[PDB]
Amino acid sequence: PGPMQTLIFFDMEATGLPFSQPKVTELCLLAVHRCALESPPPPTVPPPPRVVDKLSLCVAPGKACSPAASEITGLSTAVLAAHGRQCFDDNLANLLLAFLRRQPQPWCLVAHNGDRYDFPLLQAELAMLGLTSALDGAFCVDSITALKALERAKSYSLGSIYTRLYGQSPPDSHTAEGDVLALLSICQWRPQALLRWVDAHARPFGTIRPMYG
Amino acid sequence: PGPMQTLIFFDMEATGLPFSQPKVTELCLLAVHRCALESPPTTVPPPPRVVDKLSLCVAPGKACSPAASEITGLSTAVLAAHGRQCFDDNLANLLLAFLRRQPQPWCLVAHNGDRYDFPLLQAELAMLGLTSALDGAFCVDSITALKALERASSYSLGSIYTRLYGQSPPDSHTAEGDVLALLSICQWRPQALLRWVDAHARPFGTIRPMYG
DNA sequence: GTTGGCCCGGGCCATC
DNA sequence: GTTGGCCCGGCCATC
Repeated sequence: PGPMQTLIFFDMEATGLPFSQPKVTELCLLAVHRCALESPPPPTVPPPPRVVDKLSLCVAPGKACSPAASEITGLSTAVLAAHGRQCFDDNLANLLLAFLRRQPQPWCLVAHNGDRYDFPLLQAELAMLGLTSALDGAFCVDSITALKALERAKSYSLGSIYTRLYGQSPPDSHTAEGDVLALLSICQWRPQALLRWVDAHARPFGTIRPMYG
Repeated sequence: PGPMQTLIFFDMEATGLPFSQPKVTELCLLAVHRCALESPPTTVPPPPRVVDKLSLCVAPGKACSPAASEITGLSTAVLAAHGRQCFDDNLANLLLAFLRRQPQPWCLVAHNGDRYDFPLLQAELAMLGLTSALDGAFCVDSITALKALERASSYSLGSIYTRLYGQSPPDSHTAEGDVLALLSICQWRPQALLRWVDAHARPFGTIRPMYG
């Protein structure tokens, strides 16, 4: 496995915490080519690359959001149904894959605390559709682990890292797209160091076990 | 047809003006359920909380004209540096699957769409042999719409935006920036726009391709 | 850097 | 509203 050709920054919102077997309510993928981070007065926050692919979607979960999640995310099952949202079905999996197929391979998903939430949860959704092997060619990285390594070479939530790095809070927190753009900014802090950490720790996604599947 | 259930605001960037047989370099679709326009929430309007957004860069067959690169900040060598792929079958299936997530009838909204975004998109699909893919959708030129809304009450995207809101829109001359600025404008009188679009939603299949 | 509809033959303008 | 893991018995971190 060589250098990752595309970094796909990734975040989801869901009906609750892992023990509740949550269902996806919102997702965002932002695919960035390696050269945007290998060869990017100066601003405090790095400007996102001009050439990006972005996909943001709301998802009808099969059940009610927990009250705490509705409060944090601004999404509820009833409102999603009012906007006619469809559930996490086969067409959505085909959509995700068609988006990824626009990106040079190898792919590396990047998600904040991904190993405990975003990655198992996506794998659960795909597993329930029998598409457990649809992302087997992909790689993934947890940006909390990466940022710990980069910083040491204290809270590590997305908000705390952003503010510690950039001295201000990111806009539109606790949305899938807002948290993805914030994550992009954090990873653009020392982009070279991050690319070398990703290349050395890119984990096959097929080894991510479903959260509840 | 009845009430359009989904307005998909739409902009593309490309290599040049219509005379040069331009090729798409960037596109953005932003689908908004009509209920986000009929009963909005409680000075630019905030976008709806619930939206679907697709934004992509495309490798064109040819070079970008010098002015188009200046305006858009895209060039054909740079798109190749980012390993962008051409307008192909997969991309056509991408757009169709994204539209499948939206309730029908669909209506595309595009600024000066009757003369650029719509025929350019139709031409790309026609070179792929896919000239009937998006024909179940409707389309509406927001210049025609906004002219009538101010009539009963320059028409470039920037001039409209500054007239209603007073400041310049951010990220102008990108596909997403243009779409987001278009959304904000269409949220000025969302009630009257919905009635307008419903009264003048035109089948996408009545649009002839820009070339080929 | 254009030119095909829109305003009101022809000049203006809007997409990139 | 917190489980399950980590930074080095406490206390986060994704919703």
